[PDB]
Amino acid sequence: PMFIVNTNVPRASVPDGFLSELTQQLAQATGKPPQYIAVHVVPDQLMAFGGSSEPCALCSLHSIGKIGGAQNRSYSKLLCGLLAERLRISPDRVYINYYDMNAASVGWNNSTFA
Amino acid sequence: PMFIVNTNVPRASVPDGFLSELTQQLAQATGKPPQYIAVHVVPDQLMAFGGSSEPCALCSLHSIGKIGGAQNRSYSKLLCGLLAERLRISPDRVYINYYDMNAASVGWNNSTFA
Amino acid sequence: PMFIVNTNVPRASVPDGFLSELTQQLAQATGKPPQYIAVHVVPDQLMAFGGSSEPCALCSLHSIGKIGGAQNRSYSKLLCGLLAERLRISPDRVYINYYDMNAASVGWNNSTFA
Repeated sequence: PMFIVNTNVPRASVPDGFLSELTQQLAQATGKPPQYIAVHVVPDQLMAFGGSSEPCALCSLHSIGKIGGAQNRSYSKLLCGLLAERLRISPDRVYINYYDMNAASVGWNNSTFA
Repeated sequence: PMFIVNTNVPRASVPDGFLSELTQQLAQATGKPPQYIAVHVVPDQLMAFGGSSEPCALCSLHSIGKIGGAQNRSYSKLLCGLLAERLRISPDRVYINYYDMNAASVGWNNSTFA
Repeated sequence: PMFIVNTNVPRASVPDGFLSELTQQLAQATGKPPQYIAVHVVPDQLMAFGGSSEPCALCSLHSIGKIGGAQNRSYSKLLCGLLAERLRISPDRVYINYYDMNAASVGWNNSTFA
């Protein structure tokens, strides 16, 4: 899975160990070994949520499988809990787009997950 | 909801108020309360459009409702005028990807819209 | 075609000519007019891959056609090749998402393709 977080929160508020924690949490959550998990955090973004520049985040989770109505509902719970606790962002100022990638459409090591 | 602009134009030339203006124009355009609208602007990006480095833009629009062939045509006129006027970007140097999102695949406030 | 590269490699390591290089080679690989291909590179990113912070890349290739099982496979060799050769990233620490874009859902110059 690939998890990306874009936020207007300044880099300095991102705690030491945040990428480590997202990896471990997401691995336990999707059931995938952590080795396949990529994490990208982008701090200091311009962005606005209701024409308001209060702390917010726009995230996305891509995965070959493990995406679904029930599943995504659990992930919002997990992910929004972390941004709240770790970065102090209100959950209702957080959007997370979920993507169910087809294996043939993910290139990895000079080829794709055929 | 969810509008992103990646551009090589300098940060110093993105007008203050650009985010609010986008917020308002999109609210009108999509008939979605401005409150549901999130906007992200990324200036100073490396990027190139047709081999060339003159100002260019790569945007994407994600909305649960309101996406579709004819509508997208209007979104393009609206978005191209805005970038051309506010950022001095030429309309032929702009791509905008449109994404109709299923409510189950969008998380907000500890849950998803399904 | 639009190609984005997100990597933790320092900006100072992106060789001059990299964007032209990618433009040239993608045009050839996809056989599409180079004047139509945008390239976006983003260095110095907070990324983790398999829990590690060693060099890695999260890329994307959006294209109206020219995308499918086999081609994605060759795009990967070519792309992972370039990245390894210029940015010294190991191909097994590179993910590339392929998005077969639907014309009508891509905006450019005040309208949409098809």
